[PDB]
Amino acid sequence: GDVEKGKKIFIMKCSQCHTVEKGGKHKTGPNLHGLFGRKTGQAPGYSYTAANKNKGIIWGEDTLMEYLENPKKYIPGTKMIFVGIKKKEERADLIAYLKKATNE
Ligand code: HEC
Repeated sequence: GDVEKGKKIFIMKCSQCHTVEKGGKHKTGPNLHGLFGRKTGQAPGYSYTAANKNKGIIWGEDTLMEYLENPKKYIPGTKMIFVGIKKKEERADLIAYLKKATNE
C-alpha cells in the first residue's frame, strides 16, 4: 500500500493538525506514534474529551477503516472535525502510511 497516496491525503485531510514524527508535538490534535497497538486516549501529554477517552478501542486497519468512513459517528460530541471518505482505497493508503508514520 502506497503511503504517498496516504501522505498527501493525510495532508489535505490532516494538515497542521495531527502529528506522527517525534518532532510533531501535540497541536490541534493528539500525536500518532504508537497508534497500531495502542488504545484511544493514551496521550498523557494531552487529555482528550470524555467521548474519545471512552472510545476504548485499538486503532487497527479494521477499525481505522470504519472511523475513516465516518469518524463523526464513531465518536459523537468529539472535537475532531471531518466529513469522511468515500473511496475505500484512499483510506487504505491513508492507513498504509499512518502505520509507517506511527510505527517509525
Ligand atoms: C484537527 C482539526 C484535526 C483534524 C484535521 C484531524 N484530526 Fe484526528 N483528532 C483530532 C482530535 C482533537 C482528536 C481527539 C478526539 C477528537 O476526535 O477530537 C483526534 C483523534 C483522532 C484519532 C483517535 C486517536 C486517539 O488517541 O484516540 C484518530 C485515529 C485520528 N484522529 C485520525 C485522524 C486522521 C487520519 C485525520 C485525517 C484523515 C484526522 N485525524 C484529522 C483532531 C483532528
